Amino acid sequence: KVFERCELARTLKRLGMDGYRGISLANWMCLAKWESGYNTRATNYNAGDRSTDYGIFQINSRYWCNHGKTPGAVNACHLSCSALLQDNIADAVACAKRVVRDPQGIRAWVAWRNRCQNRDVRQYVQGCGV
Repeated sequence: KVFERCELARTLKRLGMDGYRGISLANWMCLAKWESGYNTRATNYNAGDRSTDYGIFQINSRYWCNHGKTPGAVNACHLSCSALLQDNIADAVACAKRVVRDPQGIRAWVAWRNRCQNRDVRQYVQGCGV
């Protein structure tokens, strides 16, 4: 499912993302836009990750979710990679919260460092009333 901008902002605010680990809602919105264009069904082979990235947040199956019942999956989020491709993003938010809790924080996403860090994230929550 592809979220309209303000729709997503409200959902993430409802899910406790604004200010989480000190990351404002604007930053999460900027991340989601460049990683997936707000589409829950997005998937890409990430050269950097040497694995496939799943959904709205482009979370990897290398460390965070188990893709295809692999007995040997790290599965830090203890979720099937498919759950991160759903229309209800509660699971994807729970898992992204987990990713930012590790030593790299928001920088764990190269796209954030590349398209959002030290820039105008304000426009993404614009007019949303969030």
